[PDB]
Amino acid sequence: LQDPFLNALRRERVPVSIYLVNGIKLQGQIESFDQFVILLKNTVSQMVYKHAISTVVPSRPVSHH
Amino acid sequence: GQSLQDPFLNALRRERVPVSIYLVNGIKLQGQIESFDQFVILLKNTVSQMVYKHAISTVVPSRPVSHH
Amino acid sequence: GQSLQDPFLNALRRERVPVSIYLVNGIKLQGQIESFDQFVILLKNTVSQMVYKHAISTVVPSRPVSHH
Amino acid sequence: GQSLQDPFLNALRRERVPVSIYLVNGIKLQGQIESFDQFVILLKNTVSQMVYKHAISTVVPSRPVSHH
Amino acid sequence: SLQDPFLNALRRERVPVSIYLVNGIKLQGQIESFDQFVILLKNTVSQMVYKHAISTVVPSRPVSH
Amino acid sequence: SLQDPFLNALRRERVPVSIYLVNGIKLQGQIESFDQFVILLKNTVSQMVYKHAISTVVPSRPVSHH
Repeated sequence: LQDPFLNALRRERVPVSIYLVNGIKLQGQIESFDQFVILLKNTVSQMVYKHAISTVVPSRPVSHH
Repeated sequence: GQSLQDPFLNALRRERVPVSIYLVNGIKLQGQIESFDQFVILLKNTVSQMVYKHAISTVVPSRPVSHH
Repeated sequence: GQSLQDPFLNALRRERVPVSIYLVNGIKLQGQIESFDQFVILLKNTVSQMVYKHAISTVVPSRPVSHH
Repeated sequence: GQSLQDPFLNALRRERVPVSIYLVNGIKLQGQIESFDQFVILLKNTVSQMVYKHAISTVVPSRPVSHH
Repeated sequence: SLQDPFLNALRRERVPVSIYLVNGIKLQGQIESFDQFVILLKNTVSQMVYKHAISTVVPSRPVSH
Repeated sequence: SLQDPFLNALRRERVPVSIYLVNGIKLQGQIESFDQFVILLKNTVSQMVYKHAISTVVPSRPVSHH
């Protein structure tokens, strides 16, 4: 599920909120990802460890089918 | 079976039972379990949000649901 | 057994002992251990809730129970 | 032994030294180490409680104890 | 696959970074080296940061990865 | 590995360190020994610190890990 969901967000350039386990809310677009990290683009590309993410919330409905 | 987690989540998914998902930082999410895999649960309410299982403390059904 | 964890939880399950499960954020869950697998514990109170072991700090029986 | 844990915790167990186990949320537990396995430590006071190692930050003996 | 090129770009360009930990605390410095498990972050001393404790690595200015 | 040379230099040079835990708590002492799972940190007693609970190990003064 992870891969089609993140790929849809990536492909469609959908703004997302990535909530971290620490409660911090990151915002941007998903640039790329692998099994361990997501690169989130805003003013810079930042590397987010999946182990530190609680939830990825699209700003609008997007199909992952 | 070897897994209890899988029949539990599947029953909640199949019966479209509203759940509360409490995260390790105490935040509460709500919705219906749309799908899940080894690492994540897709929780539906206004959008589908992808919740990492490693960030979940407990999944609490809003009403009794059989997982047998 | 091969572990302490399995006979400890099974003794609590079999004897239907009320327990407290303390989560890593500090919150206290209470109920009886219905079942468990490698990753979760099902805790019964008004509903069965699924508790991820990764989110648990301790399991405390409400009264001494032998795990031997 | 397959980690420094093993002799350190076994010394504390065999000598029945009171310990503090500090958890990842800052909580301090106290008791004696009854036993441990790959994933948990059983900590004895009035009851045996099961403490998941993943939730522990430190184990601190109340007085010096050789682990050699 | 993505961590190596991302961290190597920051290392070779000596770009100041912010490393936010799983508790939300921000460390700052330059990436000196890294392996599968840790990042060595230099400021006044070299400190060793466990990747398991990192949420996000944020360059202070855009850097191509 | 970078961990092993870094921690071994601190151990051998008996450099006081600060170990910051994942909850932000600061421990101080000297590194007595370590393996893949724990660091034994000495002050008045030897305490066993799980590496899974550590965020950072910070030497109190510069030490070469080369």
